[PDB]
Parts: sequence; C-alpha cells; structure tokens
Amino acid sequence: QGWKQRMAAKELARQNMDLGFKLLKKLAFYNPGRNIFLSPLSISTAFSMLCLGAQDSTLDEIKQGFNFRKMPEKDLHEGFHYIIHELTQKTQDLKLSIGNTLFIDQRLQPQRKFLEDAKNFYSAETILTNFQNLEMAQKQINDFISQKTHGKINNLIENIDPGTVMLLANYIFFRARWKHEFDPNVTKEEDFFLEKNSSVKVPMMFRSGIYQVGYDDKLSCTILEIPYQKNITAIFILPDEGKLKHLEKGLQVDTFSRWKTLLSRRVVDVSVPRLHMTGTFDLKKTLSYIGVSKIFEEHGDLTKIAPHRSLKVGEAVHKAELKMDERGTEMETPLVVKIDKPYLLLIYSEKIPSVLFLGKIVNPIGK
Amino acid sequence: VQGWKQRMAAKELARQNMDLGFKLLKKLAFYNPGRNIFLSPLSISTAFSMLCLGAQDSTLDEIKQGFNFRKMPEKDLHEGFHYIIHELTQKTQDLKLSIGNTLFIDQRLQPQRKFLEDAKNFYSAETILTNFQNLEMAQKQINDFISQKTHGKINNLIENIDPGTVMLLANYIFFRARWKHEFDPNVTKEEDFFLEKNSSVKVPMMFRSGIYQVGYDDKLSCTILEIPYQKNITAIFILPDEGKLKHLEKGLQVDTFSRWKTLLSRRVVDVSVPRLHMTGTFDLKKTLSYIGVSKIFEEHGDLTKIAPHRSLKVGEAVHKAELKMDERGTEGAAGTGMETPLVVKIDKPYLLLIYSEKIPSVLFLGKIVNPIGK
Repeated sequence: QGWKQRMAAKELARQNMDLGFKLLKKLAFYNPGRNIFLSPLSISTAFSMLCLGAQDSTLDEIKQGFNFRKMPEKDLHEGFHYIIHELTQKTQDLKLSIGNTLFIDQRLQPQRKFLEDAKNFYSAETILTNFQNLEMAQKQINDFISQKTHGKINNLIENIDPGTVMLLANYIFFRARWKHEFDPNVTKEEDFFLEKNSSVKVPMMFRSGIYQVGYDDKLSCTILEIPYQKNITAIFILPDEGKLKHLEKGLQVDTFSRWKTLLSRRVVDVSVPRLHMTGTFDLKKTLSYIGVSKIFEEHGDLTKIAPHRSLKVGEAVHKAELKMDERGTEMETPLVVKIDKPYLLLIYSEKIPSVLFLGKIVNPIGK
Repeated sequence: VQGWKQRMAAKELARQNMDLGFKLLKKLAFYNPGRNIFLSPLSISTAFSMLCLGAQDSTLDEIKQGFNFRKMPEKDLHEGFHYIIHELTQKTQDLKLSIGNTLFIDQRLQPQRKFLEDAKNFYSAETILTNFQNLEMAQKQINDFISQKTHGKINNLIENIDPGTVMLLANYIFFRARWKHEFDPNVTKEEDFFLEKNSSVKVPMMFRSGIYQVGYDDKLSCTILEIPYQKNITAIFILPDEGKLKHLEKGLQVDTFSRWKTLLSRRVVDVSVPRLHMTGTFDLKKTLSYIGVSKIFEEHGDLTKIAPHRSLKVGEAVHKAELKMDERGTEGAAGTGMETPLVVKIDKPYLLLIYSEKIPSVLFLGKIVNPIGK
C-alpha cells in the first residue's frame, strides 16, 4: 500500500519546510541585497544519503540539524526514496530531476554496502576521482555533471581546497507548465524596482483570472497562488514597502499554516516577472548556519563510506535551477497584484507537501 | 536541380575522406601504440575546408593539397560539405548527430563579414570573440560554450592555450543513435575482453540473436560484422583474429573494405558486442603534420580574409569525437512481441566504423584496444 513510505515522505517533507525557512533567514542575513534561491528538499536528500555512512557524533549532528531524529533510519531512507522517485519526472508538464553525486578519491576503498544503499535509496552515484591531481579531478567532476545534466550544469566546481579527497554535488532542476498558460504576446518588458528609486526593465508576464489571494496584516505582505498543472503551486509573497526584512524574520511554518487561512478564490489581475534562476551554495558555509559541521571535519565517523578514520566531506556544493515562463496547459471586481518589487517565491508540491524551492528574488534578471 | 550537383560533390568529398581517415588512423596508431584511437576524419575535413573560405596563397594551397580538395572547384567544395553537414545534422529520437566548428578569435581583431557569413551558411560554424589576454578565462569561455552547445556531450574541449594565441579552432562531433533492433539490457552481462593472449578484463557485453551481415576474411584473418542503425547508418566491426590487428592496420584501405563486402551474407548470428562511451581528443597541429599541413598554424600573410592582422595564425586546433554505444534501439521487430546461429563475440581488439549510407561517408573511425580503457 506504500502507506508507511508515503507517511515518512509527508513527515520528512513537513519537517523540511522548517529547515528551508531557517536557511533562508541566515542566507539573507549574510548575503543582503542578493538573490537567494535554493531547494531545501534537495539539500536534505544529500545529507540523509550521507547518514548511510556516518556514525557517532557526525551522524547525530546531521540528524539534529535536519531534524531526522524523530523517525527510524529505515524509514528515513525509505521516505526519501519515495520523495525522489515521485518527483523525478521527465514529462511535458513537469521536468524535475534531483541529483546526488559523491566523488571519492580512487585510492580509497568505498564500502559496497554504502555504494549500493546510496544508489538504491537515493539514486546517488559514487564516482572514483583522482584527487591526487586536482586539475584532473576538477575536470572529471565537471565533465560528469555536465553529462548527467545534459549541459545544464557546467563548471560545477571551480576550486578544490587542498587536501580534498571527497566532494559532494547536489543539484536539482525544475520546469513545469502552468494550469492556465500566460499569453506570450501580453508579456511586456516592465520595470522591476530594486529600490524605492532604482529600476530595471525585466520581462513581466500578465494574466487575469481566478486565484486564491489575500493579505496578511501581521507581516504586511500579500500572498498569491499561481498553480501549476502537475499538482504544484507557486506561492508569491509580495511584502509591502520596507517590510521585506520583517517578513524574513517572521517567516515560520506557523506562518505557512496561517497564510492558508487568509486565502480566497478571487479574480486578480496578476503581473509576474519571468525567472531563470540558478543558485550555487557552498554547503560547508551554508550548513554552518544550522549547526552542521562535523560531516566536513575529521572525526573517524565516515568509515562506513571508505575504511579510513581521516575521511571527511572536503567540499559540498548545492545547485538549484528553475525556469518560470508563460508555458502552461491553457465575475467580480478584478483585484490588482503586480510583483514589481523584491518578493519571496515558494514552489510547493501538494501531493506529499514539500517545499521544492525557496527564493528571495531581489532582481529577476540579476545573476 | 534536385541538388544533384551538391550531392555529387558530397559523395566525391566523402569518398576521398575515407582515404584520409585510413591514413590518419595508421599514423595516430603508430605514434600512440597500445591506446584506443577514436576520431571522425570527416569532421576534421569540414573544419579545414571551412578555413579555405578565409585562407589564401600557400596556406590555402597546402590545405587543398593535403586534404585533396584540389580536384574540384571551391564553389563545389563548400556546397558539397554544406550538403554533408545538412544531411547528417539531426536531433531526432533515433539519431542525434551534430558536427561543430567554432573559431574563437581575440576581441582586438575584426573578423570580416564575408568570411563570417560563408562559414555560417556553408558550415554552420560560429566565430566567437574571446579575450586571450586572460588565458584562464578564455579556456573556460570556450569549454562552457562547447558544453552548452552539445548539451554536455563535448566537455573540457580545451586544456591548454599557448601564450600569444589570437585564434583557436574547435572541431567536435558527437553521436547517439538507435539500433534497428534494440538489445535487451537484462541479458547484458560482464564478459571477458582479451586485451592480449591470456590477458582479460571484464567489460559490459551486450548480446542479441538475429539476422546480421557477417563474414570472414581468411587472408587478413578477421571477422566482419554489420549491426545496422535505424537512420541509414551502419556499425562495421572488423574483429582480427588474436594478434592479427597489427598486420591489418598496416595496409588498411577502402579497397580492403570493398573486398570484405564480397565476403558478407545475411545470417543468423549470436552477437556479443561491448558497450562503449568513446571519447577521442586530438591536437590537430600534430595530427595534420602527418599529412603535410602546417602553414595554417604558422605566420604568413594568408589569413587576412578572416581578420586583417599581419601576425594571424591558427594558434591552437583541437578535435574531439564522442560516441555512446548501448542497448537503445527500435522495439518490436524480432520473433514475437531460422537456421543454425553463428557466434561472433567482439572480445578482443577490434576496429569500429560508423558508416553513413546515403552519402557513403565514414562518420567515425575507431581502434578499440580496450572498450573500458582510455
């Protein structure tokens, strides 16, 4: 019946919503005035997969920071196997792929149990790499990712710290058709105001129709939902002028369960910018913001990966990519909501409630 | 009319190119013994025929001499290769084939429009401006372009750029195709591939039983198998008997293949073919030295039609061919969804030829000494 696997996925996806908001708060604090676009779910798959090979302090600190301690390990890996499988899709209405690749030096001896578990549960490959020549190792890695991602992720690695013998690559892609397509001709190049007096011309889409919309008088932010076809929803949170920081600080799962109350089906004249977002994150620095570091340190806890006490994830990279355009399947006083100022974006799956992406878009055409 | 003249030029160019390929394979295997040699002689020819659009005097004459372009007018040379590229270039489910020519020129130079338009119209070749004053950035700019254009099939094309380079040529070709009759991925076991006498290695070995054009040449002591693709292309496996590959290389010609075709016949065969993900990268400066072409990589006054500069020369030139051979193929056409089966196991060093049938052309030419090596 898949009942247990689907329950683990729902609990893991729910707990992951909390992680996403914690990372967004820290990433926006340490990187102000910059786009922050990531996939908390994708990041979680990578470090749940590493729990297949971690022990003692490293394993406990990973489960603590990601909140994996609430369920058994057997169900943790069975839940993520369900999540990845359901999501992993190459259809016309949804192009989604979650990639996890662990590069290990070829002189080390990866354990077969880990290798097979990582491939079966997470579809994660373990590639032998020549970390004795970092110039060669960097070329091996980038060539592998470029091939696997069909030229979408090229030059994934641009620097390898000296001493690296293991590197983790996490990458995700998303391309979905809206429930009601936007008119490509009504899409004009409008202004996106970076500040109260700083503008840039960006392609701005437009459509009028029924959307669940509201306003949160606590955070002073408007909430709009533009639905995708394949049971996914794009949630645009447009804060009022000067309340973006206030929104960032107060964002919580309690806020997520609360915004649902303020929604209602209404006719809205929506103006949404197009997006082709790519986010690259050093997972060593990012995870430090949530108290995970031992996995990137030598403690002798990764012997189940390769029999060596000095083993550690020397470098870890996350890459999130999303393309939002007009493609799609196809009453009262019209409302007006034009996203023409810094906003937050959440791509929320409805089956297996999961936050696929979490974005702070300060410039839809910046990079 | 009907494209007859263009299609005749293409056939004459493709035929002459078979001779070049066998000449290059012999020289590359001599200077690179015990290694896989996988290249596309046709792709290399498109690159240096395209440069004939902008070369003059000694450089132009030496290219036409070394590549044997002197036999037909230049108008027909470029119309023939334009036809070859057009027919081959496909991005369908049954065949993904693309031949790429990209000229990277330093941004201080001014590429001439006549050359740019002819190279784009006849050969689909792009001319991208690069900042060769920062060689690290130039190498990443180039490789990222190729990876993006080829969807990650041709990666890290360039690995080194000599200081002073102001022009760089990248020629690259990749290949994916569906067999006429797919192989069962489940029957694909890891069998032995004998690198030498009593020296074996485990390689993924595909298997299928069906009708194939097969034969055997008791003179050169080699087996000839043809596994056809769907879109009018054929994989030609020449399997020498143990220790007979070296003799075969010395003397391989089109005449040899024309004779082997006599020894073929449609027969039921239990074929065992290794899986392949071949990549070959070649410095075209050294490769073309084996056929007497060098001036294009030297400073003469012959490249002014490309860019007006007295010191202009092709500072670097790289060829990269990429191919993947796996089980993918058409479905539902064998048995239900005849005679004594023969047995052909490609389990020792062999030659591979990807042969186009409309415009008889050797798309790829490979010496596989180890299907999982290199």
